[PDB]
Amino acid sequence: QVTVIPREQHAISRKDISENALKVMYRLNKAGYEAWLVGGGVRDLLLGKKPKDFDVTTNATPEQVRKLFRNCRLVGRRFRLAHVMFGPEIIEVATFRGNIFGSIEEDAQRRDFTINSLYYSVADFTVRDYVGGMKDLKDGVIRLIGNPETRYREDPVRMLRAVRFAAKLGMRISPETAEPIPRLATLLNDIPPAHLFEESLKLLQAGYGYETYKLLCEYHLFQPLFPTITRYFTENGDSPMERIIEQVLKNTDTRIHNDMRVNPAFLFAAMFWYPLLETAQKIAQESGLTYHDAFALAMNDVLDEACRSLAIPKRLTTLTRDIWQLQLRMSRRQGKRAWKLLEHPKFRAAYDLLALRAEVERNAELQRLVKWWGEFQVSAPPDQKGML
Amino acid sequence: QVTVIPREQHAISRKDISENALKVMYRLNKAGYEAWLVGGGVRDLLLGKKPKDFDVTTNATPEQVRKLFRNCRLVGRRFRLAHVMFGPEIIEVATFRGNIFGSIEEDAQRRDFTINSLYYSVADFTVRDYVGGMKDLKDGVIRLIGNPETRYREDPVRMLRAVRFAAKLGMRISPETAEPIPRLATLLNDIPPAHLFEESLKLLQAGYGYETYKLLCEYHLFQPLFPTITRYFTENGDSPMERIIEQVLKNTDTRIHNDMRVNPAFLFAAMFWYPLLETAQKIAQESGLTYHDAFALAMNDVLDEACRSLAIPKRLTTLTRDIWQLQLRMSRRQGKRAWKLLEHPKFRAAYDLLALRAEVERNAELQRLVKWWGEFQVSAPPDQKGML
Ligand SMILES: [Mg+2]
Ligand SMILES: [Mg+2]
Repeated sequence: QVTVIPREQHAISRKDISENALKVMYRLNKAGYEAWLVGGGVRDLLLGKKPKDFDVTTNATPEQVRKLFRNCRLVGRRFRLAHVMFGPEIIEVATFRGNIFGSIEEDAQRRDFTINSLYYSVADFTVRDYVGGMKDLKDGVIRLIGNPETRYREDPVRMLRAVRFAAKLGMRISPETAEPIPRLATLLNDIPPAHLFEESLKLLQAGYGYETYKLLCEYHLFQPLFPTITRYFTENGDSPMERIIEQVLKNTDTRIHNDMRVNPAFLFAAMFWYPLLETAQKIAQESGLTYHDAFALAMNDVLDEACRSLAIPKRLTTLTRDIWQLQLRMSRRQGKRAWKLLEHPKFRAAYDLLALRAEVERNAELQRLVKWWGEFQVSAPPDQKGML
Repeated sequence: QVTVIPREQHAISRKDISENALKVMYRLNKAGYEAWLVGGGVRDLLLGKKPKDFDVTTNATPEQVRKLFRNCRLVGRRFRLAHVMFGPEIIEVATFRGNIFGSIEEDAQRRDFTINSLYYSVADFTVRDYVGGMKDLKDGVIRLIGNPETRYREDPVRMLRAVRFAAKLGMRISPETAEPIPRLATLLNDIPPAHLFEESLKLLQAGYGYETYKLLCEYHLFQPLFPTITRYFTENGDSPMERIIEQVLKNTDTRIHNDMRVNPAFLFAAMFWYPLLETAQKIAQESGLTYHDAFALAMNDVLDEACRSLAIPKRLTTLTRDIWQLQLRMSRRQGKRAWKLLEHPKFRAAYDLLALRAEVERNAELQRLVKWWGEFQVSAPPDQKGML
């Protein structure tokens, strides 16, 4: 058991890679308080990689953190936890917890996993490890902190997080941490769908999506979130839907690493596609009506019951409705309206779906439509005219 | 002589082809004033096409108009002319003019051209013609009202208008109205660059551009507006600049006849391109700087001289510079920095310009970066990955 690591034993964590929340700590340190660097950032630093956040903690009460910074720009609210602003770097300043506000050792125990629970002191260049930490981090192990059994019951979402970190760093989940998930997964249904929607994005949409879906599938965590989707999985292994989902995820992933921006309205529009299509089949051959009005129904429903687990915001659903709408429109080869279409704000997305639709089905009459719209959109107006 | 023409014998501008700004004439009629439809609208109606506006004129004081329409959504300001709103519809309601104002006939005289000064009443279905009006309409003639010489001096923009209508409608400028133009052309230099900008757009961007240019050139009206460009014309008639200024105008025109949003800042960035290219190279030898630094100066230069005639908005000058800059970036066979580029807001315009640049110079080198970028921009991240 090693509770304090000296800077000369702990990987660089060189004071010079800490941007300047340094100013935020030195200020506290000057005032008879303690300033520690917790969680995400301090993990990464030890890891070698570049911190994306810098969060700090202190034995200073939240009203004591208030006075010391009444002159600075403090962004809003939140019990405990204060928000400091430079600009394109905001710094989180949280008071230790335990009756309510306690010690560093106390605070370490209410933190979900090991590595995300290392602490750094500018004041002593030491990192504090009241937990597995340093070893877990070295061995590459996502270990939970209290008794898995009970923690997952208090906050089930911890279970999702477990996988998420599992995929983003190349690490494995501790056996005792792993055992309970498949049994307890269903517990995510007692979760406010909104909260789930956030974690759906943190999982797929943060550029690890593919590896995180593999892990979400291997622990039956995928199913409580996307029941409309699980249902159309197949024994064989790789139907058209099961291919698209992999692909859109690998791509959504590639875009993030090349630093593109990305549409979440898209990722859903892709994944629920084939289900929408299936529901269009049954809706038409049964209860016989036109394919158009049928399809329209399939949307409301697919989206209704999906929106029953994740709470997709009215905004995204409505763009999705459009990316699907375009799928039909683009299908019928025709003229004049084409300009009207190319103009559509969600066109770029709609094209990228048709892209997938044709890659996965390997249906060459789509890949046909795909070359046509490919050329119609990079082509200049005299030739655009000639294509109709 | 032939001053009042009845519903049957006029190309029945049928009461049914008036947008319910009929509701606004009615309140005026019902209330004891008369109310007539003028110009823009009544001209297109008699011609058959769908009007783009409906302006009504009345003999109510601007003060009496203000009172009668209190219950209404009347958008403010501007002596005389009064404005009324509905949905996507605004209805211009101006008093007649003449101490200041008086009889319908007194008004017809301060209007610039014949055809735009026909009057229609829904109260009688008669159109009043107190000028060549009807006959000129039939004959296909833009004819100034009073004494050309005097009027063009009173307002030089009447000159541009004349050439604009000439081009948009398909008709000839009457002799007595054409003679003074080439002489008085310069007169435009005495006018705020603001106005010249406004009108510069009604001429080239309204989707008649090309024809309106063939005219602006044939009347030495082009030069006062684009000193910088005129200077670069060539007797041959086939320099790459001249080709481009034609093409871009044609293309802009096509865009407008297929209801596309058109970019103002593109147009300019296309015309001045070659003057920018030229002023650049001259700065390159005349004063041995790197080409990259040279260029940015040349941008500054080309822009102030043009700003010296047209009051181009700081808004649109930023966009233009950006479109041009991208022209260097896209030339370097850039690697992974490309993703960032693909993302630029302006990239579509930059691309559309590299587009032309290849088409007019009939260069193969460039024609390649066009085929390349054409693909990289529609490909999927797998494919796209590869290309780099
Ligand atoms: Mg944070
Ligand atoms: Mg008007």
